[PDB]
Amino acid sequence: LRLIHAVRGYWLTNKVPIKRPS
Repeated sequence: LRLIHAVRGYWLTNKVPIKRPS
């Protein structure tokens, strides 16, 4: 909701290799 969680979730999901096809 708030930008802090938006930007956090952004890099937090990017540092991790997304091997799952969503």
